[PDB]
Amino acid sequence: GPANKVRFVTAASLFDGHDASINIMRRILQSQGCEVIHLGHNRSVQEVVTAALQEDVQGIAISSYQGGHVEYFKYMIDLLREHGGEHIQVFGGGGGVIVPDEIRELQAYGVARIYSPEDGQRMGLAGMITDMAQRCDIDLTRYAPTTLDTVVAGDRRALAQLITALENGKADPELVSALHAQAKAAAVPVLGITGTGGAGKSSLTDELIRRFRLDQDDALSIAVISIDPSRRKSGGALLGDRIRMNAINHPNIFMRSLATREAGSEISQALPDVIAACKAARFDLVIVETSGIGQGDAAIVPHVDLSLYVMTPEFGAASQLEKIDMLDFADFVAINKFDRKGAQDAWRDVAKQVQRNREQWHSRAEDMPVYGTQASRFNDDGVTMLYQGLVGALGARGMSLKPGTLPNLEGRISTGQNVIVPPARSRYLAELADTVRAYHRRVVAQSKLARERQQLRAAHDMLQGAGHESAALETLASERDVSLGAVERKLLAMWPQMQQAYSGDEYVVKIRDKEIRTGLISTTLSGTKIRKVVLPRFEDEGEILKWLMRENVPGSFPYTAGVFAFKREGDPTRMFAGEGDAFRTNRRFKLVSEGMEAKRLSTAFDSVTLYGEDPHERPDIYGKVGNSGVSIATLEDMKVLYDGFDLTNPSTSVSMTINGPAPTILAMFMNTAIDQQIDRFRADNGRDPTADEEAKIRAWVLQNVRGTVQADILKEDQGQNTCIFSTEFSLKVMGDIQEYFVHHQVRNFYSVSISGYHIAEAGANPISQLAFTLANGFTYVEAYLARGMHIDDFAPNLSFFFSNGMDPEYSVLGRVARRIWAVTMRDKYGANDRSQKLKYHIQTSGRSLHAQEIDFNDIRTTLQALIAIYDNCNSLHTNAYDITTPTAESVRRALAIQLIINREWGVAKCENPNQGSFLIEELTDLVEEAVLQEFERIAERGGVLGAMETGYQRGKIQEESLYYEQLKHDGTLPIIGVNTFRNPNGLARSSEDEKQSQLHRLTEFHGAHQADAEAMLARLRQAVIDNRNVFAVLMDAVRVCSLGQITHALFEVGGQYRRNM
Amino acid sequence: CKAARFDLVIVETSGIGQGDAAIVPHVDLSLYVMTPEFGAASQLEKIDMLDFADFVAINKFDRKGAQDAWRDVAKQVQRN
Amino acid sequence: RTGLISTTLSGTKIRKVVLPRFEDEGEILKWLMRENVPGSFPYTAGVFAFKREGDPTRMFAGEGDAFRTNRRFKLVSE
Repeated sequence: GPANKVRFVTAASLFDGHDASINIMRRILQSQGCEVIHLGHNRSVQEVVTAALQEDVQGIAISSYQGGHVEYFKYMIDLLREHGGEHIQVFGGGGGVIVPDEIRELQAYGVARIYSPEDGQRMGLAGMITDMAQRCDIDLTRYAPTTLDTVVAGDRRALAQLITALENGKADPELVSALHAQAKAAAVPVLGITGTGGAGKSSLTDELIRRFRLDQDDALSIAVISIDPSRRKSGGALLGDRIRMNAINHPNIFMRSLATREAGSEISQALPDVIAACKAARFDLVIVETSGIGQGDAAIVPHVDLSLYVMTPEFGAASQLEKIDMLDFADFVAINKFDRKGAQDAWRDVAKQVQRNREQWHSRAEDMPVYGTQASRFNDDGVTMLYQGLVGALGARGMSLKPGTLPNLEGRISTGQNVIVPPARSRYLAELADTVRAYHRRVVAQSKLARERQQLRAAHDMLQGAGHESAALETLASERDVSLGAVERKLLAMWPQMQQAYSGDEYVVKIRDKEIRTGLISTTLSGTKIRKVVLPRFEDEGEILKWLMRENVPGSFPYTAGVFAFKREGDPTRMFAGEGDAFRTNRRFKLVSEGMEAKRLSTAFDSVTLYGEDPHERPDIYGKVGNSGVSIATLEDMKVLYDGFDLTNPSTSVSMTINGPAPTILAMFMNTAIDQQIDRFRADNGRDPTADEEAKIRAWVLQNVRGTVQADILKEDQGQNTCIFSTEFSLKVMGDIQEYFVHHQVRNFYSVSISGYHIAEAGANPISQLAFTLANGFTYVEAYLARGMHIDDFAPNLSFFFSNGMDPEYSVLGRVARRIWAVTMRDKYGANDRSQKLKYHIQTSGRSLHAQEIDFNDIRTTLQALIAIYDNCNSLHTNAYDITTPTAESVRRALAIQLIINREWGVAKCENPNQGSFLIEELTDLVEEAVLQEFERIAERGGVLGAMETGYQRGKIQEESLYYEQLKHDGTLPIIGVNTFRNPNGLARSSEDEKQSQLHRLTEFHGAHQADAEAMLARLRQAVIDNRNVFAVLMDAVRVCSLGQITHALFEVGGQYRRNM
Repeated sequence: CKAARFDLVIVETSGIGQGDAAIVPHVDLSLYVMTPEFGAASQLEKIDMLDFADFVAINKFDRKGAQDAWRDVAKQVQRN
Repeated sequence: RTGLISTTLSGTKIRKVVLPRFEDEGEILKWLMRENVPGSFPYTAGVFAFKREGDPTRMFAGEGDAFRTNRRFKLVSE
């Protein structure tokens, strides 16, 4: 029970994906009656400190679930003691990450308060909350400014103390009326923004602020005040509107979040005084967001100079406008979230209604200053049109403003252009599932017809063999012969030869002009001859054809037995290695790639690079520099990293793991590949290669461009929820660079990486993982199809990665996926078979893999590998902790297992370990049906776009985790070594000097490009404004810009993700 | 209405806001009507009358997301 | 009466033994003559039609004199 209004802040550290615990914590806090401004996850320390200082909050709540917090705590304490934040309480708690030794270190350091897991369990959360709240009983009235110097200068701390005085009424009322007089002499613009809270008005304000920043060159002093209703029961409120604001990145731009603090009134009673304070604070513009509005309230309109109303297409009947007197006084009206149906009709109706109200029959209703807009889509045309209309109104309102530097885009309606998804394309998933059903139906029908024909045939033969002359038999047989389908009859016709061709001990293939004859006989120690693939030996043809249609031989559509007709011959020991600087990594490569014919390198990076984070003098990342991955600053670092390794060699394979800035790294890789050849030719000639030599190098690189990239932006959004770029724009860039590749006929490189590894590690049931992956891949196909690209051109290069768990579902799941994939390619699009064949990678179980009794987990992994061997996996992966070092002991065990599979298993010499079992096919079909059902469920939910928009997969993983953990705790789930058979008896760091050297290299790169930095910025902005294929611009910018600069520019353009959910 | 020996009395409220719950003490039971479109789920913290509505109805079940709306609102009132 | 349905974590119904669903009867008879259900002649699929339900910890134990062996059994067969 605080005497005053207490303000608290909860937030998560940078690079944090898990915030549900802090979410429930903040729920309890606001339930207690605490006013909290939460900033979500991955928030800059400087940004959070600035926000807290400008908002003048009383307490700070911290949840540190990822470690490394100590730097942030120390820096924040130093800054608070530096900027008068010692009296502002700071509280933290992050579970068991803080070791009790670390707890003692923090306590002796001088931390305000750290909550131990033992303390959290014993004392309880409510008691701690009450203790803190009663502890925050501090008087801020002594902090109120006594003079007018701070107010005139614009000290927003002084203005916040003034707001507190207004709340307490302790301000000198004569001084307040004098402030009103000063505002009357000032008269700076005040914009009233009216509409429902959280509808997207924050995104609109963010985009408009960004537009004004770019047009007027960051020259606007913007003061923002938000008033929100107070929960009459609790008395507190969560000021969750500043959180969506991200374009406030300017010291002279200020924002304040406030409550109504009135039991009956929905607005603050001192709001005009706040307006006068902002006007006298020498702010070039004041923007106000209203609270939850009713029907006939129009109190804010006379208190502001311009009125802006926010509306949505959903408003009920058109007669609901007959009761909105607020709209009778709204100077500007905008229809928010134009993505829903009927929006254009409603716009026409409202325009007609306004025309009737104003009796302006001589004017055009569509020309009225009311626009329909969709806030979620970036670069919205209606947003630019409304900004232009606002500029025109300000000119009409007599606003001395700098001339517009932006092109004058015409119109009044956002057209939804650059919409990757075709609006109608959507329910494609149900279409595909129905196609699968129809394929099954047709297969059954054809099998039945062919069986009937065969039965009639043999019956006639026996009867004609019995001597009886019956002409009805041949007529009836012919009735089925024409009924028999042509393609099936062709497949029916092929049975005798292939049956005989594979009956022998050796298969011969005269390929092109040469011949490929390979023996088919395998011999055991007892001398028994083993055919590698043995076919069913049935007599009746109906079931034969049914099998063939449903299950062909390997290498035959739909490649159910695998894509490759015969097993690959052969040690693809993947060389995954990377840490520290270039020198250590190159030494390690020399260790691994010493005298190796085929270079198969796998490259990992630190999250700082994986997040595209520029190295910074802030210690927040300093402990993370060179940790768990190589931090790259410039192209030369990569070129040195690739010194002495002939990447143009066809046996040289490199697999790098990054998703977001991956095109930038690929551009750098192209630079390195070209530079190697150019420098070699220059040394070979003692002269610079000419433009003809440049074109020759270009064509040669296009010929020999080979590589693998582990990029998947989507999966970060599914499990980390840390994505920063709009996935729409990211996939647009993906399409642009893919278009470059097609235009450049890139044929040997691989950049797409679709996986379920984090999906599987999330605890996702395999069926859902499969279905979601299929949806994502086919939506990618549609997007590329929405790009007007031939399906067959890029499908062969499309890649997949899977993780294999324990359930009996995993037994055939890969085969089912292969079977459905081919028919999806064939029926819907009919791309060439080379596109229809699937390539994939398989990973063992990681979710069931645990340090708790890993010894038996190894034997479980044996079972895991069993199926993938029977499933004939083309690529098997065993997870590496690279956390503890992935020691060579595990690799020794895994390679031993692989060799045992390859040789020691005689059953492995067969190539059809699963064909025949009725259990197998029944499991297959039931799994098929279940996957279809899930597809229909997601298709019925508004497609992948809606499922991601609302968080469908979030609920999926939540339910799966809850059910699994309940089975685990109940003991119903039997677990070896945990729930059963209990035991009767029972870190790489880089020197800071290396980081400083790399930082010096990067700054020298900046110093090499500081004079030409303006040219690079202009080039970037030219790429930005036209919304073209940026990679063309990126091809040269990478040579003159660091990746951190690129990310900064991408965030500056407005591509930053706003936590608006 | 009560003294007129009327067996059941029905009242339709006028325009409402976020926190006003004035009619609830003036009535024996409380009923609210809502629609599937709700913007963010945080707006439930704005509806103080939701903490006191004896009954709630989600009109126009036709729009998408209404079922997940049921799930989330049911969880929210469960926590309430 | 013994249930034939088995349930997995995903709730999938599993029949412990599933016969072929062939259409022709000749190959059906061929199989039945060559392979019957468990508990049917010639019991290729095992004598017991249904799997034994159950802890076969065989106590292999003997060494030394009678007294030491009996103490060992006391340890094992307590």
